[PDB]
Amino acid sequence: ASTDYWQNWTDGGGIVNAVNGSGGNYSVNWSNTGNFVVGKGWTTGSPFRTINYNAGVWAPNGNGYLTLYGWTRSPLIQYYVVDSWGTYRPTGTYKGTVKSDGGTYDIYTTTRYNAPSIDGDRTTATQYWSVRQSKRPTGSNATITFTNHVNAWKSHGMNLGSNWAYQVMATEGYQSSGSSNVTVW
Ligand SMILES: [Zn+2]
Ligand SMILES: [Zn+2]
Repeated sequence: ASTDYWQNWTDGGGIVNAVNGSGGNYSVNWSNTGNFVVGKGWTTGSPFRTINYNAGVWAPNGNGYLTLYGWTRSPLIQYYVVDSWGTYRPTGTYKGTVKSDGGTYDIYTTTRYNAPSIDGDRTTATQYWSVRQSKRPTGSNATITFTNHVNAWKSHGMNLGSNWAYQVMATEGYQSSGSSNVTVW
C-alpha cells in the first residue's frame, strides 16, 4: 500500500539537497546543517502498518538518524523508531526494551522544548523512542513492524494520540554532513 507523503523540512542551516524520487525513493546530500527532516511515507499513519525500507546509502558524518518518524494528535505525541545513526545515539528516560524485526530496541521518553512541530513550526514535543541497541545493517530490505513498538510503548504507559498525522521513514540530521538514499514501501 504505497507511500503518498513527502517530508522535506529544514531550519535553513547549511545545505540540505533533498530529492523526491520516483515511488517511495528519496535521497539527501547535506552539508554543515542545522536541523532537518526528510523522508517518505504516509499522510495518515497507522499503528498496524508494516514499514518496508531499503537504505541503499546511509552515510552520515556527524549526527544523523535513520528512523521512522511520525506524529499523533489528541494528544500531540512524536514518535521515533531509530534503526541507525551517525556520531550520536539518541537516548532519554529509560523505560524498557522491545524486540522487533531481528533487533532489540531501548525504549525512551523525552520532552523537547522548541522542537519542530508536525508542520515544521515549533512546539513542546512529548517524544516516544525505540532506539536500536546497535546500528542496523543497511542495503538489504528491512521491516519495521510498528505494532510491536506501539504495543510495547502502551505496556510501559506510553499511549499515542487518537488522531494520526504522517508516518515516514526519515533521515533526520543536526550539525552534520552526509548522504542517504532510501526507498520506502
Ligand atoms: Zn516491556
Ligand atoms: Zn504550524
